[PDB]
Amino acid sequence: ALEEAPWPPPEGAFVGFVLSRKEPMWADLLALAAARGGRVHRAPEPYKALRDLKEARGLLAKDLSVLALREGLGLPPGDDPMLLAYLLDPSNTTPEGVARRYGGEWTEEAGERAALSERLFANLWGRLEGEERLLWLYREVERPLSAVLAHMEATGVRLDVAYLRALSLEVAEEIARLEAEVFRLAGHPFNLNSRDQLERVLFDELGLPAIGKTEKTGKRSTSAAVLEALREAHPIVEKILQYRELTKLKSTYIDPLPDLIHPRTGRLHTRFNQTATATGRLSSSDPNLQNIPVRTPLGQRIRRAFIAEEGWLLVALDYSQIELRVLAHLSGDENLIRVFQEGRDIHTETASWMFGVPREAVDPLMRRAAKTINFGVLYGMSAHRLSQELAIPYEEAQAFIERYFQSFPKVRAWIEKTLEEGRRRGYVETLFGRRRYVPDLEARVKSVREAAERKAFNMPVQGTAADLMKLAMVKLFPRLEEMGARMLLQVHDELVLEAPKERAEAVARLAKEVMEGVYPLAVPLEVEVGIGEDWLSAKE
DNA sequence: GACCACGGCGCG
DNA sequence: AAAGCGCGCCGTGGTC
Ligand SMILES: Nc1ccn([C@H]2C[C@H](O)[C@@H](COP(=O)(O)OP(=O)(O)OP(=O)(O)O)O2)c(=O)n1
Ligand SMILES: [Mg+2]
Ligand SMILES: [Mg+2]
Ligand SMILES: [Mg+2]
Repeated sequence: ALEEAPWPPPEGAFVGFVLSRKEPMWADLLALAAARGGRVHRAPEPYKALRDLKEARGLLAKDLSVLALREGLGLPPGDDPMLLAYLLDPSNTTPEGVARRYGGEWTEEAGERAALSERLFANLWGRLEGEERLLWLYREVERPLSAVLAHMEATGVRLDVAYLRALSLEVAEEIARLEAEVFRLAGHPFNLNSRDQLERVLFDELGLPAIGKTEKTGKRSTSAAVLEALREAHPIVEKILQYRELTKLKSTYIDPLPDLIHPRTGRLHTRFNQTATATGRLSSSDPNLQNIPVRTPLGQRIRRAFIAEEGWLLVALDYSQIELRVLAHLSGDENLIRVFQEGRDIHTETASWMFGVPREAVDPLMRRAAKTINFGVLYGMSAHRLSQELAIPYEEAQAFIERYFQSFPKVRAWIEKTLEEGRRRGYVETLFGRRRYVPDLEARVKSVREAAERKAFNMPVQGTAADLMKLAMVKLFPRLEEMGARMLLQVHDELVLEAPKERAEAVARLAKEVMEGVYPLAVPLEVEVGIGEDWLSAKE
């Protein structure tokens, strides 16, 4: 019911837009509208009308900004009601839900989206009047970060497509050998990808023991953890786990990624979703480039396909022991602080215990394993689970958990203060005041309450680490531009950059310093930096 | 074609 | 699977 006005809109109007599909790098811009001052302006031809905007201001601003960047236009994102709602409550993840919560409807019409953006901005900006810590997060982190993310998304990353095509052919041959061996040991063929058929074979036909059951339907589970258990109670299991590895990698990375190269960039473009997680982390999708393989030799082969443009180098920067350092700061544990002031490495230390070798003997595959144990235990893994992953007696696992925490005695104190203030206020918060609402801290079913507790005390540590990385991205991005380097990926506590070969060294030193200095804590932040033609060689 | 739930699993 | 947390994507199996 807004007065139809002629295009263009006045400066500072709210934009609405419709995409043929959710990925801005692939979408056709179907319709473009703007709203301000009781007027809605609808664009005659959406692509041309992009040239008239000075900024993208409205719901999903970053997506329109990426599509503008793809078309050679600098149209930075500004205000986005989604960002306001997400700071108020990170359960606010989609326009559909935000619109109904704060007074409107997310439709499929640009003009209605424009009007909705204007109202939703007014209401939410008012709900934020007075929330000085959240306002600071919005102005100094989330709103400027969206500009960085738009540039990352539009830049993309070079992928060695030919290499991966070749790899698909080798991997397929190994899958068919493993499959043939599985069928032989079972005495007939069947779909190894059907967990239902595999369950029957393993537990009915071959009589193997069934260790555990699935959550929703109570089937006998065929998970890696259950199969690792009985990995000698039959050799078929050995093969199935290998088949699972290869097919996971082929179907998720090797085959799909080469078909996602963009015609106009020649590169691979992810999306960095800014209002997607309960803790303040980013997520990555279409495709997810935050879960590229790294653990196994085949995974590393896949990771080697992510390469630098000709004449450039990749620079990979990864915070050291990051959530332990954050925990040191948040809890104030004297022993934990000392650890890092002394340059100790808890992942290496735990790996030493796990595999029984001196710390100078811990290799990379060993240290990485220690990480799940270290964060497993910190965030509340059960002795039974630990016992089974480490392959030690139950009593040895309880003992490790007890020693872990008694090493750093103020941590349990910090957990209980976090939970207690979380029961009273209904949310928990990061160092910078980012909040997560956690009801159920007072639930009357113990299992439900204890799950809420593990959610609640993880969020301040994981979310503070997320705040620190976002703030560093915001500080680092202008310096990279001035140096002619590019930011490509964020993987929670890691940045991957692309830099001209002749500046790569200065870029690495500079990026390390900004990341280490982003916000001084009671413990040094240390960053490991590597340079290489490919993502794997850049982390060594 | 489009959904979706589930078990499962890659990374942080 | 189990008292780690946070994600997104796969294939299967099922429905419309
Ligand atoms: N299994 C894991 C792995 C990671 N993380 C969290 C805590 C880590 O600190 C953070 C970053 O992951 P990294 O793999 O980079 O681990 P670290 O930063 O702690 O160790 P490293 O010194 O190897 O970088 O993500 C987690 O909760 N559980
Ligand atoms: Mg790290
Ligand atoms: Mg990392
Ligand atoms: Mg699921």
